[PDB]
Amino acid sequence: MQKGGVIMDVVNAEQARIAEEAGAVAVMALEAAGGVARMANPKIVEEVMNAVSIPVMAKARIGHITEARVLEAMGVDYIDESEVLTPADEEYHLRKDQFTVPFVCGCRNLGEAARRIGEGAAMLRTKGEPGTGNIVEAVRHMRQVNSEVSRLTVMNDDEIMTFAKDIGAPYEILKQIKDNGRLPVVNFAAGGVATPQDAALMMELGADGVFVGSGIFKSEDPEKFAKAIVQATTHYQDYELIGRLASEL
Amino acid sequence: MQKGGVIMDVVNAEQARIAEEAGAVAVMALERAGGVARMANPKIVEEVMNAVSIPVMAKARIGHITEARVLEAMGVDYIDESEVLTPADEEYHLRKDQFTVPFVCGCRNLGEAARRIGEGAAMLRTKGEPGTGNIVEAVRHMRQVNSEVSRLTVMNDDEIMTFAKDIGAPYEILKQIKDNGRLPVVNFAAGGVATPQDAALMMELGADGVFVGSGIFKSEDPEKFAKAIVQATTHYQDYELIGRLASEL
Amino acid sequence: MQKGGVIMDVVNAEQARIAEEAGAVAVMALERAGGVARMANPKIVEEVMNAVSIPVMAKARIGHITEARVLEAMGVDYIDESEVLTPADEEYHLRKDQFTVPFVCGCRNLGEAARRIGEGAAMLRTKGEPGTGNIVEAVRHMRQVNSEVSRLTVMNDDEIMTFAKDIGAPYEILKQIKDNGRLPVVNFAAGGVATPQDAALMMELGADGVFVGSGIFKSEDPEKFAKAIVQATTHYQDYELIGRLASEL
Amino acid sequence: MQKGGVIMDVVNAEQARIAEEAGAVAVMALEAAGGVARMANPKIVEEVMNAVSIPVMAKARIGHITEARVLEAMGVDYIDESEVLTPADEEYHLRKDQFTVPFVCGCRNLGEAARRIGEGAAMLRTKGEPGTGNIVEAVRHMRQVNSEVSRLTVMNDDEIMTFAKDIGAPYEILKQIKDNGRLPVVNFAAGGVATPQDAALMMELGADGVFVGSGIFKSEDPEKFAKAIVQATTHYQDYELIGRLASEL
Amino acid sequence: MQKGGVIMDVVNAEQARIAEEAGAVAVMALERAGGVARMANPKIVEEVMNAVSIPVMAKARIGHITEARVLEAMGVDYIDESEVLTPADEEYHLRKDQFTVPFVCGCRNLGEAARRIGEGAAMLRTKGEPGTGNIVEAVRHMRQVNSEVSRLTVMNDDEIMTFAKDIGAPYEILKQIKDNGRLPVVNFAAGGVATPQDAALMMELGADGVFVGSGIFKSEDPEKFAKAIVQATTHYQDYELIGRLASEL
Ligand SMILES: [Cl-]
Ligand SMILES: [Cl-]
Repeated sequence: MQKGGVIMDVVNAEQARIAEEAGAVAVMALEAAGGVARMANPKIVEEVMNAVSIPVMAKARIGHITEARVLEAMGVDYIDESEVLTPADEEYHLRKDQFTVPFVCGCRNLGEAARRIGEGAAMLRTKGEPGTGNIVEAVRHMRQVNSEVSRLTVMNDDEIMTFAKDIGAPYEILKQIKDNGRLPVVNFAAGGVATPQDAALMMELGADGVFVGSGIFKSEDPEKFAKAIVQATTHYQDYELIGRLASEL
Repeated sequence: MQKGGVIMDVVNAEQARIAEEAGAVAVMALERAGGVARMANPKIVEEVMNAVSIPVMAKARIGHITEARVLEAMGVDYIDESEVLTPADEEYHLRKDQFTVPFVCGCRNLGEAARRIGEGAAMLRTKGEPGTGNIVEAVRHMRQVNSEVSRLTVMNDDEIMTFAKDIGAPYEILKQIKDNGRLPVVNFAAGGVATPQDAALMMELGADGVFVGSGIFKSEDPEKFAKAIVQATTHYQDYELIGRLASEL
Repeated sequence: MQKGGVIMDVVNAEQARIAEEAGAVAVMALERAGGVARMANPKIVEEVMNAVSIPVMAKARIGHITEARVLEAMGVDYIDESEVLTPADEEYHLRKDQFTVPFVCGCRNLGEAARRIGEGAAMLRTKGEPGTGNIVEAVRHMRQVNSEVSRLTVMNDDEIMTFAKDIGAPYEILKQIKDNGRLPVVNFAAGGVATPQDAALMMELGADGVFVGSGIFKSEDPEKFAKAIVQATTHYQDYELIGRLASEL
Repeated sequence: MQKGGVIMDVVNAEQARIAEEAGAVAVMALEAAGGVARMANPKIVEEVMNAVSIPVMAKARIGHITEARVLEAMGVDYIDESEVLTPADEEYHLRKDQFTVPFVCGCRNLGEAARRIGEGAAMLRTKGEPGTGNIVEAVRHMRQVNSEVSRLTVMNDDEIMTFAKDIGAPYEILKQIKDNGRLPVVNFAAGGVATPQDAALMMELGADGVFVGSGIFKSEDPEKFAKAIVQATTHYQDYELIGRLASEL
Repeated sequence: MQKGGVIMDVVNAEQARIAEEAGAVAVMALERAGGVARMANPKIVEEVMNAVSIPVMAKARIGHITEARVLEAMGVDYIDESEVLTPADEEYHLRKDQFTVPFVCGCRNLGEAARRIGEGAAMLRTKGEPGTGNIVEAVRHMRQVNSEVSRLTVMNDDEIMTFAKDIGAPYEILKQIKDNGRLPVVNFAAGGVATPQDAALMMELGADGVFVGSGIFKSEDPEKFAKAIVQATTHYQDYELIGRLASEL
């Protein structure tokens, strides 16, 4: 879809323009801790869409059918059934396959990833620890999903079903993963990316892109931090450029 | 009995008038950690009744026979044996069949629903989490009741009795539910409805109506907010109209 | 329905004739650690029916619809869904209301009694400890049912529902028991009756009749023993006659 | 496949001929308690196949690839990955989809049934308690599978995935069951069928046929018992004929 | 090192000759609740060596340095530090790298396999359940080792050390296994092989050979049975030939 890029969380049109100028592959509209966290007001989403030409994403509460249907009616590119917001259903997720708009979901293991894909998700990402600035949770989630997938690619067929039963995964999804040799969708790194070295590390661990952001607007030079993150996600093994960019922050 | 409507909590005559002008099917008279919560003063109920022509409802403490009989003598349309008030009897509910006025009660599963119906309740609603603005508990209760009813409609006869024994439901009530194919009374959504998307979501889950709290008057434009809630409860699948209405809140 | 009588377990035509001559109100056809206990062969039931003019009863495994339907097609008077046989369904009993022949079931408390009645049982009896000769369990079950019924007859209405919820009884059945002032069906004593004093004691506790096992034919004079059991079940307070009859055993 | 019939376990050519004369839809070749229970000698299977024209089945140890491949090379119609035999793999079942011969497996719940179907089973049956003559286990397994399937046919889509996760079932199998309205394969009753009334009961509970046998050869008139079981499996609601046939055993 | 062969347990010269005539790649000298199991008498080992030209193996107690050194001085080809004998050291195994003769050891997982290899073992085999005739434990051990090796071959480098730390394996041994892509020594199947189908199944699971116990001589035709075992271990996918050979046993 949009592999190799950086996704930023914007709060107005100015931050969206700064993101487009920095080289972000997509934007995420959002309005922070306390109370109930619901979807953003449609005016903010419409402003974010009118501000940039890059695809704009919006978050919806888990299991909230109406929020996702409203974001779909608005013409949003992708919808993020985000656990960042206060969930709406603590038992059942959205049946994203019944939707026209593609969906991105969070996961921490191959079981969660397979359950989200079977529910109709088009894109995946790590849950991480959003708002903490700590990359350890995203690292753990990425490494767990990748190790389980590597096991599944070289697992004996006779042992696949049991494996699913042990991790709560749909059998057909695991068979598809084994036949294709990798995840059928892209898996991004989200929650915890604070420095461009964090984005480079997540891309070195085998991520298909960086999803976290929001904090880039808090720096003394927000545009500089955004450009540094975007340039560190791409060509993540050029350490000299990474150090040079980090020196100017 | 008047399914598909919106019921609002009012505290004075002005709120009752505003709710009537918004298009609410009925009103609920209320007074206000909060100490002991009892029934409202009869003067406030009389004011609410004289303010609007729509049916007026009043809350009574659980198991408080005298409060309910007084509200019946006052001429209220429906009485809510509401757990939101400090209960008066923590072991037995009132014998609603021995009353002349209809009753609405809260429930979280088919067992509680059947226990309330067997006692003579004329209406049901989810308990939810009142005052929290989170529709999680209402969603959970509605889904649980709907799932147990779906079980009961297509269940073998030999397995009905034990089912009642396992859920504390009256046997004849469960047999009637199986024979009719649905609940004998309407089931509304209550506690947690914060946005028009929440009302549309509760109606999408199969509710027969929504109960709005006092937060509807907390908006900058309470009249517009109440109108949006009403217009979203009706035609709950028109997601474009829901998004348009929410853009103005 | 024929209250105050004695029911005897017979295995052939001679035993049925001897029980008829003793004055038993009905007979029970039987075949025999004992492996699996199923219904008796239809030939033995037909022999028992052709041997005596009194009503003949046959036992069926719990939840075994086919055994009960076969016994109904054979023309049996009553069917005993007896736990003394190896049960066929350990979760659900047969829907006795959907049958044409009346049923007698075992019970140890008002909850089991009400569950059996709600399923359509026409008669009740204590489970006891069959084959032990000890009337302890029959006494216990009879006293428990009588105590719970005495509670229910003089209990407040508001406390009925919870009571059902606490004992697994159908609400309408408990309401009917409260309104009528007694059990809707007769309750017999079964399992443990060894001496005529045991039958007189079960009748003193408020039973509507006694079920005699196979030990009645184990005496040196089986006819005299059966006659003593019958003469003690009737006029159970004539202690001098009971002692006289027991002196000859 | 072969719905409505009775399957018998034969040990030689004479019992297979008696089964074919009785009206069995298929035969099961077998050679009993103690030690290790493996597949039968190929000579016995070849004799059973040469004795009758009805399809012949053979049992293989669970997870034993070579035993099933040998039975497939022999030209056996169906293979029974039977838990009756001492298992060969206590973790992983055979991938029956990779086979040409159709497979029949045992199950006790919708989870096991879905795991067996996803593994490539063409036919199902209850595990029961083989060799005990007690129908209670088959009754429990049949009722559990049927109740879970009835739930699944009327379950909300948004709740399906979670349901699978709760029972360890493949998501696609459950979706297929919901879309078709029933199990995609036939579900037979096995283990415990001792009397023709047991077969009639299993068919009244919603089974697609009777699978248990073996014991029919132990009666005084084995041919008579076999004919009675075959006639009771078909037209299971003719209770008069069932009683007549049972009277002659 | 001589992969794909069959190793047989012999007790005299006649058994060694019969095993050689059957086509076994090597022989195992043995003597016999059974008290204490020690190494065999040197006279029996010398007899077995003089009887056949194939390589002869002898078992030694675990950690018994002197037994192994004596067997080395006797001129044995391979030594089996077999747990089937009563161990002499329950804490430490012998330093096989300090010996001149090659060693074969038992294992149940990659941890035990790596611990044995690091100590200098030249060959591996499953522990199984010797004397039971049940291939369950051999299947389990083989599948566990194969699964852990499949994990290790496609595992990230950063995750290797911890993996060793979590399984008690030497780090350099695991690195060598990852670099070579397979085990550094052959892994045989042992303990539980009862039928030629069992040998074919162990070879299908990826074993490098089978260890036959003493039951091969318990058949009515021991020579035919041993020939069938050998002919099934080789070309283990020719299921028609396996069935034909088994038909004669
Ligand atoms: Cl917070
Ligand atoms: Cl045994």
